[PDB]
Amino acid sequence: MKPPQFTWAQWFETQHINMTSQQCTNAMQVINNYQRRCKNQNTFLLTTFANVVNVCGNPNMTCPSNKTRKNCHHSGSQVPLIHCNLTTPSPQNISNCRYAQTPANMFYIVACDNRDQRRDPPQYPVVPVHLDRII
Repeated sequence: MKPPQFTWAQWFETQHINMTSQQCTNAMQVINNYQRRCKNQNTFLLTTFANVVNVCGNPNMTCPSNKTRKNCHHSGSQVPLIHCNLTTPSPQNISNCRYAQTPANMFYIVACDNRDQRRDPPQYPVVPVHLDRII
């Protein structure tokens, strides 16, 4: 579900950090134009990539979405976030998909992995790769 020019960390940043508009309909155009389908729902955390990287330094826990993975990490604090929900599909014309937006303040659990050796910047050896749950 990730376009080939992205590492997992870059796709995480594109889907969950870089909300290019405060309006979900506009912000989701980026994700949808890249992945070639209107995503039914998506969460943008109102935080920085660096903050999430530091959450990767919190204790490892089981990933709620996968009882077999132990590469997840719970945020220390709640953050503001915007959850986008598709209201008007448009599979033949992705730019016309419309979304609702729901603001919330919640903790987050992210899966983190070692960076992509060839393509992720050496600045961050450990990077977030999935938004597993918001709580």
